[PDB]
Amino acid sequence: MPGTKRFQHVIETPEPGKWELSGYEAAVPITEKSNPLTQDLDKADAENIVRLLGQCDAEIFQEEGQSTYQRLYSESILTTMVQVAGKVQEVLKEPDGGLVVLSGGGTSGRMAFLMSVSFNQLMKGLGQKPLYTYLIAGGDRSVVASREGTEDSALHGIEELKKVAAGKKRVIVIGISVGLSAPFVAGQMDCCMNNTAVFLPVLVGFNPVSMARNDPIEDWSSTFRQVAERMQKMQEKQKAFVLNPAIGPEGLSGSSRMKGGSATKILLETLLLAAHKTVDQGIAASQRCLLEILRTFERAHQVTYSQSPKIATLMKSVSTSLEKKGHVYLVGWQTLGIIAIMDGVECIHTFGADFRDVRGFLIFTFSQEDFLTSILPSLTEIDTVVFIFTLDDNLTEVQTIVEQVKEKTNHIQALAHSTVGQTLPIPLKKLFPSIISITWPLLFFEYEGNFIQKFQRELSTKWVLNTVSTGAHVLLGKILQNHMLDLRISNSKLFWRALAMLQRFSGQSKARCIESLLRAIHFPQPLSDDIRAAPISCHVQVAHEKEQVIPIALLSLLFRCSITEAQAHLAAAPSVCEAVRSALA
Ligand SMILES: C[C@](O)(c1ccc(-c2ccc(S(=O)(=O)c3ccc(N)nc3)nc2Nc2ccccc2)nc1)C(F)(F)F
Ligand SMILES: O=P(O)(O)OC[C@@H](O)[C@@H](O)[C@H](O)[C@@H](O)CO
Repeated sequence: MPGTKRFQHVIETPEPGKWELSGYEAAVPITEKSNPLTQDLDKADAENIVRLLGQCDAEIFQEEGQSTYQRLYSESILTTMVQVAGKVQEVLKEPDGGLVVLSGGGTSGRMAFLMSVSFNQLMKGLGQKPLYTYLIAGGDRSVVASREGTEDSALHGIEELKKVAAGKKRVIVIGISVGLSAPFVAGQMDCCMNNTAVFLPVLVGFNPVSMARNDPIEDWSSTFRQVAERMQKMQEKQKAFVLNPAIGPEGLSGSSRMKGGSATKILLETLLLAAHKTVDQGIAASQRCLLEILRTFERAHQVTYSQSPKIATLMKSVSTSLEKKGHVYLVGWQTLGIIAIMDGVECIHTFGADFRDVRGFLIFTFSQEDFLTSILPSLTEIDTVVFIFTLDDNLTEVQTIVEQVKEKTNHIQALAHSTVGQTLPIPLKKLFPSIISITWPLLFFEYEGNFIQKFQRELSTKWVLNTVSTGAHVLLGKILQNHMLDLRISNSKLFWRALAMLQRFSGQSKARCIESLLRAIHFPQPLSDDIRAAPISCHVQVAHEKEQVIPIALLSLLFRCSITEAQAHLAAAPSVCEAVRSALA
C-alpha cells in the first residue's frame, strides 16, 4: 500500500499496559529511551534537576551487571580501546602519509573538533606535525551553528572524507554517532571498509549494534545497522573497530548532546591520550594506562557535582531571566568559551530557543574591548552573565569585563577552575560573592600543555553548562515528563522521534499517528498518495519550516479531530504547554 515501505520498520503501538510485553520497548535504542530516573523531571525543582541529571551523568561510569549490555568499564570495551590505541600508534610512528580523522554530525562533530585541536596542540608541543583533523556534517560553519538537517546525506559524509584524505597513505577514521544513527557517518565507515589498504574505520556510539538505525538512507543502499554489523565482523581481523559501551538513557530523552558527548570525550580523550603518552615511553598501551585516565574522569564527575547547590542557583537565575524575556551570556576564555558557544547554539534546536536566549562568547569570538563596546550596551536588570575561566587565564582581562557588566546587570555568577593553593585575586572578588570554584588536586601530568587538566576542565564545564541550560528550560514548563514534545522536525531522526512520541502519548495506532503527523506537516494540502509515499526528507523539508507541528498532531489524535479543529483549539488556549497537558488529562 502507499506508505508501507517508508514506515515498515516502525513497530505498532502497544495496547494499553502491555508496553513492556509487546517488546516495542526493547527495540527502542538505548539512546532514545526514557530514563526512569527522570520520569518526573517536569515536576522536579532546580535542586532535584541537578541531582537527577548528575545521577544520569554518573551512569556513564556504572559497571556491567550479571545477562546485559557491555559498559565503559567492561573488559570487551577496554580491550577494544587498547587495540585501537595500538592502531593510532602505527600511525604516530609513521606520520608521513598518516592522518587521523574524527567525524560526526551535531554535537558529535563539535566534540570531534575540540579533541582534534587538543591532540594537534600535544604534537605541536613535541615538534611533531599535527596528524589530527575533524569532519562535521555541513562543514566547519556547522561547529558553532545549529544545523540539524545536514547529517542525513551519506554522500556528503563521503565527500568531506575524500577531501581530507587527499593523498594520505594511512587514515584512521573515527566516526562518532551516539545513536549509531547519522548517515553522514554511515557513509564514511562504509567507504573505509571498501579501501582497507588505506583506511581504518572506528565507530563510536552508545547503542549495541542490534539497536543501530536500520531505516533506509536516502542516498545510500545499506543502513547503519548493516554497516555496523560488518565492521564488527572485521574487528576479528583488526581491520575495523566498534567502540559501543552503553551509558544509559539521557535525562532528557534523545538529547545526546548531554551524556552522549560527555562520553564521546571521556572515551576518546582517554584512548588517544593513552596512545600518545605510551609511544614515547616505548611501552604498549595497557588497560592500566586507560583506567588511570578513566578514574580521573570519574573523579571529575564527583568534583563537579559536589558544587550541586550552587549549580542549582545559576540554573534558577538562567530560568528567571528567560522567564521574563531577558538574555543569558556565557563568557569564556579559550576552550571553555567554545564549549560555552556550543552549549548556547544547541539550545536553539533543543528547546526552540532564539540564538540570543543563551549565547556563548569567547575572548561568537569577540575580544576584550570589542565585547565592551558592541554587546555591553544591550544588557538589563533581568539578564544573567556567566564568567567561565581558570586562574591561569589572564584575570586582568577578566576583572575588567565583570566590573563593567556589574553596572548594568548585577545577576552575575561564575565558573572558575583552579589547582589547590591558587587564590582568587582581589580579596574583594565579591563581584562574585558565592562563586563556583572548582578546585582540582595536583595530578602527575608529564606533557607540557598539561592535557589531562584540560580535558577534566572542559568536561566539568560541559556538565555544568548542559545541566544549567537544560534545567532552566525544564523549570519553565517546556519539557513534557522527560521528553521535548514540541521540537522542530529538522532531520530524519527527529522525524522518527516525533512519530514515536505521538505513539507514546496518544496510545493510538501507528497508522493513525503517521496520518496525523503527515497531515500536520503538510496542512493545508491533504494526504495524497504521493505525500504518503514520499521520502522522509520531503516531510522534513516542510515540517522544519512550521511551528507546533507535533503538538498539533497530538491534539488532533486525542480530540479525534481535524488539523483545522486542533489548530483553532490550540490558538484558543493560554499556551501550547497548557493546551497539550490538559488534552492529556
Ligand atoms: C520512549 C518513546 O516511546 C520513544 C522515543 C523515541 C523513539 C525513537 C526515536 C527515534 C528512532 S530512529 O528511527 O530515529 C532511530 C534512532 C537511532 C537508532 N539507533 N535507531 C533508530 N526510533 C525510535 N524508536 C524506535 C526505533 C526502532 C525500533 C523501535 C522504536 N522511540 C520511542 C517516547 F516516549 F519518546 F515516545
Ligand atoms: O550523535 P548522533 O546520534 O550521530 O547525532 C548527532 C546529532 O543529531 C545530535 O548531536 C543532535 O544534533 C544534538 O542536538 C543532540 O541533542
